[PDB]
Amino acid sequence: FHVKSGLQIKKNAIIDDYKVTSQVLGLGINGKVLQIFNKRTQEKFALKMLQDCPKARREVELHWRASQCPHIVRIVDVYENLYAGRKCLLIVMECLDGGELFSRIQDRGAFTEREASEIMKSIGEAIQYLHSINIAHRDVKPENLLYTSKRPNAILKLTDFGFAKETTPYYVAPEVLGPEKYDKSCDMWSLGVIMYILLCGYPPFYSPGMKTRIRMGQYEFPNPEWSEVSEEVKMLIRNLLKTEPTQRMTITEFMNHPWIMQSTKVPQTPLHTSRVLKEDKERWE
Amino acid sequence: FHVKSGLQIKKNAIIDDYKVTSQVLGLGINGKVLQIFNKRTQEKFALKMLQDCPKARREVELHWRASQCPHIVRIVDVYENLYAGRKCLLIVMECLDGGELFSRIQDRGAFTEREASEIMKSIGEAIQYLHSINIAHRDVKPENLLYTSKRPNAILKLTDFGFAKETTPYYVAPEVLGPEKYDKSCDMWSLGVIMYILLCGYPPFYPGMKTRIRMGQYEFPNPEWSEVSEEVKMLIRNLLKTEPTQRMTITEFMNHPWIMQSTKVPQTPLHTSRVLKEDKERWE
Amino acid sequence: FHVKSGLQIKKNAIIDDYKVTSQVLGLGINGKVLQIFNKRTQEKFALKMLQDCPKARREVELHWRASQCPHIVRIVDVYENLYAGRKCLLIVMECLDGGELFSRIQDRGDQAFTEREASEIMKSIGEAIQYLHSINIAHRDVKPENLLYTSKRPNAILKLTDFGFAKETTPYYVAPEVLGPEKYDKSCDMWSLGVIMYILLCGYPPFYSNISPGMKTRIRMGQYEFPNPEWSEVSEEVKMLIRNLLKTEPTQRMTITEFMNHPWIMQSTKVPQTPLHTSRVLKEDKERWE
Amino acid sequence: FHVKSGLQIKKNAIIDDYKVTSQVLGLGINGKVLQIFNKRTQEKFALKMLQDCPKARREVELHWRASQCPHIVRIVDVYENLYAGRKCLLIVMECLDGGELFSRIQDRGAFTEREASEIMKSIGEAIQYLHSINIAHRDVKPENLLYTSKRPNAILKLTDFGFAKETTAPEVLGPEKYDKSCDMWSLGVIMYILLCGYPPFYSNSPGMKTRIRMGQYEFPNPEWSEVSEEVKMLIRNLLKTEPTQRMTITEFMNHPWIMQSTKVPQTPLHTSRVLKEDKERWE
Ligand SMILES: O=C1NCCc2[nH]c(-c3ccnc(-c4cnc5ccccc5c4)c3)cc21
Ligand SMILES: O=C1NCCc2[nH]c(-c3ccnc(-c4cnc5ccccc5c4)c3)cc21
Ligand SMILES: O=C1NCCc2[nH]c(-c3ccnc(-c4cnc5ccccc5c4)c3)cc21
Ligand SMILES: O=C1NCCc2[nH]c(-c3ccnc(-c4cnc5ccccc5c4)c3)cc21
Repeated sequence: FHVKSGLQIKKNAIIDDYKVTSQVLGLGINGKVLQIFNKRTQEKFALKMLQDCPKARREVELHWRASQCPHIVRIVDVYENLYAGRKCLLIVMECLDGGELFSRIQDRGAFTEREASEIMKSIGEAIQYLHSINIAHRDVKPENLLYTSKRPNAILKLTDFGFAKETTPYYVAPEVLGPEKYDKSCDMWSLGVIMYILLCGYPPFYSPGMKTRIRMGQYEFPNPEWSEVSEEVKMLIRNLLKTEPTQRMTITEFMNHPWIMQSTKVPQTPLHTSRVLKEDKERWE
Repeated sequence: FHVKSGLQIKKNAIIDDYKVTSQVLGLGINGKVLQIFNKRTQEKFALKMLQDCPKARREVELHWRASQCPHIVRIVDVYENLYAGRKCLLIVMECLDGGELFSRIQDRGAFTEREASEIMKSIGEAIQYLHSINIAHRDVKPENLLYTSKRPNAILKLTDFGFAKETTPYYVAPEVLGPEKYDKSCDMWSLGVIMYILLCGYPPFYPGMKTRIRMGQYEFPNPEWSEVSEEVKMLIRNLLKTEPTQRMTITEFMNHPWIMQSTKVPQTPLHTSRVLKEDKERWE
Repeated sequence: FHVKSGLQIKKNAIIDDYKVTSQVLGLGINGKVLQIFNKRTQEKFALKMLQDCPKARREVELHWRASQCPHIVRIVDVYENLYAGRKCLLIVMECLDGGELFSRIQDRGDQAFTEREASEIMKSIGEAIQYLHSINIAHRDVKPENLLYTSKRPNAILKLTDFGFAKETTPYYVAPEVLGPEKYDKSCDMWSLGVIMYILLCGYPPFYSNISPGMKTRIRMGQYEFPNPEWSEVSEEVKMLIRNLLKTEPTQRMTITEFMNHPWIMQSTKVPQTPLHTSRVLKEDKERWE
Repeated sequence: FHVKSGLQIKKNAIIDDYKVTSQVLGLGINGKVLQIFNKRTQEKFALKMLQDCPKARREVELHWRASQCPHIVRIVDVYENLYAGRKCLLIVMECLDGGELFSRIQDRGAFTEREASEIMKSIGEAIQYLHSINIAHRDVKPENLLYTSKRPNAILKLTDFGFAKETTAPEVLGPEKYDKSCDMWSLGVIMYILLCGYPPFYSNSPGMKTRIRMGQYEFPNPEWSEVSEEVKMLIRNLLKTEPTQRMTITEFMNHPWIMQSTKVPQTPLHTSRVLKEDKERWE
């Protein structure tokens, strides 16, 4: 019997409990994230500021639901305050000072196929949890993937529920148990894009003729970066980047794929990612 | 960085915390106001009783938002209780035992043009705050303006949000930033009517009244108005324009020299004080 | 920086510029195609006659857009004229006197038809569909009659014609479904390509006649085979490609990019030279081809 | 009897006639502006690229109509081409290499009240023309006001019809909402910056939005202590929050400060320096 507690929204002023600096820690889809300190404990936290409305209510509601998952940024507290005579949802979440995923990769001098498999598996776990509770994230990108600390055993966590949406006898088919459109399969594409970048350092879709190469599904595995990468992985990427949403692999199929399943039986082959990523600081702004 | 706390609705029975008398302190647009006492502190407060629904919810919501302003009656607590098996919003607000604005004026024996200016400025300040946070009051009248105490330095406060309504790159015109009808300019009219009564003791508008209002037929008759500067008459004339869009905005009003420099306004005495008691009859 | 010129509709009488014969060169979905000659140059061209309306305007518009592609019949000029007191779009296009695709196949004996050549043909049909899809146009009528050769000379280019059914189909991490709706218009060309590929390898269609209201059900069921003796030489790789274009569920069907990347199309010149029965089965079956 | 020719859209490829560089000359509301060169004449021009649709058709249409006015950027040619298999309106316009209005002001070391009057008059004239032919511009901002050359006698020109809209006793001759009066506000904002170097409505961000709807601004010293009460009164009247209280363009062109530009005091303003001294919060 597992129940977890529901969301108690605090109504007292947030400045009673926290010291709010104005150091920006990130730009969210609807409001920026600031660095704040626990007044009593001195410890550091992140504050996202949203203006109260049905949209912001849903973000909080959906994020709270997924907050239990180990690979999703944990919500510490939610405040409802008045700011310049308007209502406000203020979300306090744990501090992910390990920085973005591709910043950590970019800081070495090498990255291996087996580590890429381990990263992908933990992103997968987050998506898997979300989907299993009928939430599509709809905005899985490089900027939303942060580490808890700089210490080498930090956990990778997913952030930002600004685009998240809800997706809704005993031999009965999955279609007959509630409608459900393509919301979910759209995370599966992101997973493919991220996997591609993780293995070579650049996106599969490049520099108005980009928009058509995406709908056509025109990309490659060019050398020298991809010449070591096993055909097994190329085949998995090919299957996540299918232009037709229903041809795309589901998250359960993905977590069961042997390349993800047995992360520790994947070849230790080195990739170019680490260098290609810093060598291309320009067109990454 | 200023945040103020949001509204925490108390769910426990109000009678746990307050002794509720049935002495009526006023009749609100939707429910009367009763005198109550803080059980623990003995101190006196006012309780407004509303039946829960979308209308009442909005009154509380809007009033809470404006409650920060010094010139608007402060909400102490909001209770949600069951009363005769129906849901209830009960609002506890500070006790304004200084009485109504025109009751205080009516009790001397004289009132000056400078004091009228100081009164108008504090009412102005209330409207200015409301408008700046996009709320129109829509019911600014004599009964809704009360004083905190009888002590001569009491603050004047605005009450009753029963009619209040919400009114909705960086060089773009005010019309292109959200629609907005005449909700606000309707306060500006009340301001004119109150200013008029403050300066002479009677209203500018006396079934043929209904047409004198839409026509804009009123005067500044003697002897009351013969002392009153042309500058003030001109301000009143501009608040009482029948065409809403011709009317002065609250920012223009607060910037008007007669309001701006209250203390540079002539000390000339008005008839208000006497005309007001001398006319107790047609004020019921 | 590649811009191409837009369409200038000529308003003067077409008969100022061309001699119009009434030799029919083909029947289009909405109006026949006639043989015409450039008055000044003596050279031969084809004229398609459409009656002006939103439908005909779209045909011209879409065809013009696709006209750039090397494997789509080139539009030379468009006239807007009055014919019997009604408005008219007259389209002048290059002359494809090499004839239909299956007419050329049907005319050999001397060096038979090979699997490698079928691969080269399929690749050039694919290139036309690929271009169309990439500019968001579905052709929706890719059949044998719409595939013609520029000349009889053995190095002639194969070209696709007839836009009478053509229809328009509408940061860096965004899914293809979130960039505009789009139904099954395109995947429907992919089926044609499968049917054409099948005929190209054996000389008959995968879906038959007889009963013949029972052909309609064998199509929706997906009942067809690779019978012998024709298919016994054909590699399993090709059969697998056809199986995948002829899927009855449109979404299961291969996209044009996957098709152009398939090794059998990609490396046309690495495809076995194995001879097919197509050439003979095609003339041997002149009857039920009318 | 004055007729002017209508718009002939060229259908041939634009690269037949022009060499198209990819040096960006500005960012428009719907598509950027590029530097291009006349292949035969060698002369320089600006190319705005729009994707064909009803929106773009209207921009071209309305811009062409206003292109006659001396204070509106002149359209040279309009091409309709295929670009990556989609239709395109390409607009070729005269090259305004004098730069933006506030860049020219920012480059001296002084600006006078009389010159601000002359600038405001020429902006006024463009608006006046537009309004008289029933077109509201709806996007009169600093970035849309450019000079023809660097030469000190260059003409100031208004650009970008991406927001322009057609606007159809004076009330009984056709409806018409507040489209026009919204240009009148822009004129006030521009005039305000022209006289002191900063906008009337500040940064400090969500409380700016309310200061605009409230109409809270000032004429603070030291910048405004020299500026005549007559001008402050004109600005006050263009910045009225109520659109119908706002001055019309005809009243504006007839105001003595605009009418007699050359009878306006030569008093120097701080604009020139306040503008470079504040390069930061202007990005
Ligand atoms: O929801 C969001 N919107 C988009 C970006 C974002 N970052 C965060 C976030 C949350 C917790 N911690 C951080 C954070 C803390 N410290 C950092 C140090 C150095 C780099 C990045 C950091 C991010 C960011 C939340 C969101
Ligand atoms: O919201 C309202 N609607 C209209 C009636 C009203 N009275 C009040 C009010 C609020 C606080 N104090 C009082 C009050 C207290 N003591 C008094 C003594 C004598 C006369 C009037 C008094 C009013 C009235 C609020 C409202
Ligand atoms: O749009 C169309 N509708 C379907 C039939 C068709 N044929 C053509 C066409 C176009 C250009 N040339 C020809 C043509 C020319 N010369 C020929 C000589 C001998 C046989 C066939 C020929 C076809 C046909 C266009 C269309
Ligand atoms: O319609 C528009 N949208 C907003 C930006 C813009 N710039 C232009 C434009 C038009 C003509 N010339 C220029 C131009 C040319 N050369 C320049 C050199 C240096 C600075 C600015 C320049 C502007 C810009 C048009 C538009």
